[PDB]
Amino acid sequence: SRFKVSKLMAYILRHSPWEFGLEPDEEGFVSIEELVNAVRKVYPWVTEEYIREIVERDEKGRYEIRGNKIRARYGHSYPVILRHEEDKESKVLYHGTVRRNLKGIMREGIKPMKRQYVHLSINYEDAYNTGMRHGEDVVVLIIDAECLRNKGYKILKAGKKVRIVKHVPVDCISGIL
Ligand SMILES: Nc1ncnc2c1ncn2[C@@H]1O[C@H](COP(=O)(O)O[C@H]2[C@@H](OP(=O)(O)O)[C@H](n3cnc4c(N)ncnc43)O[C@@H]2COP(=O)(O)O[C@H]2[C@@H](O)[C@H](n3cnc4c(N)ncnc43)O[C@@H]2CO)[C@@H](O)[C@H]1O
Ligand SMILES: [Cl-]
Ligand SMILES: [Cl-]
Ligand SMILES: [Cl-]
Ligand SMILES: [K+]
Ligand SMILES: [K+]
Repeated sequence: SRFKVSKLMAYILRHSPWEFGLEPDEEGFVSIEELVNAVRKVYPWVTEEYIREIVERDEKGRYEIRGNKIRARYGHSYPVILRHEEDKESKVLYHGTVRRNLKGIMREGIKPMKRQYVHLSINYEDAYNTGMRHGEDVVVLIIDAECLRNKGYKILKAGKKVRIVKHVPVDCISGIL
């Protein structure tokens, strides 16, 4: 299924490419031809044409292809430089988290966990679903993205829904849902 193969693509591209003999460049890209060979170790019926269709059809825009190179657009657990197109349009974004985090966030703003980027969403629904990852008592923070930009921070379009930024200062949080 596309779900099973996409789930494995995400794992390879975000988390364990070396396990499959792949060497991502500094931007997270691997050869799509070698990715087929890697995926075929689990699902031998996969074709390059199939992986390309998965990228084209993916609901979240999880993947990016340029020529012979493919990457996950977000979510990597190893260091990547992601020079995505800037979101200069969004006025308000959302960040899902757990209530226990409010104290630190109110003191220090939203910081990225493993350096790199803080994840934001354009939808309140996606942000809540995201916060459920870290526990039951989820709150969604409203982010004034205009304020963020004016403080000098670039918000980048990492997927159809996901937005990434280096840090969110406390002053840029306009509400809690
Ligand atoms: N044993 C493993 N444990 C943990 N991680 C593993 C494992 N093995 C490989 N990994 C990779 O290690 C990364 C983890 O961390 P993470 O990078 O943050 O990725 C998240 C998501 O990434 P994303 O959607 O935000 O882009 C990513 N993910 C989700 N959907 C994806 C897609 N279509 N294509 C590519 N990736 C997708 O799976 C991750 C979980 O997310 P979660 O939504 O809680 O679980 C989904 C579903 O699995 C789950 N569910 C249960 N049953 C069914 C069912 N019958 N049908 C459909 N869903 C079902 O019910 C939740 C609702 O969707 C990921 O790469 C993993 O593949
Ligand atoms: Cl393996
Ligand atoms: Cl990321
Ligand atoms: Cl909590
Ligand atoms: K990647
Ligand atoms: K921006």
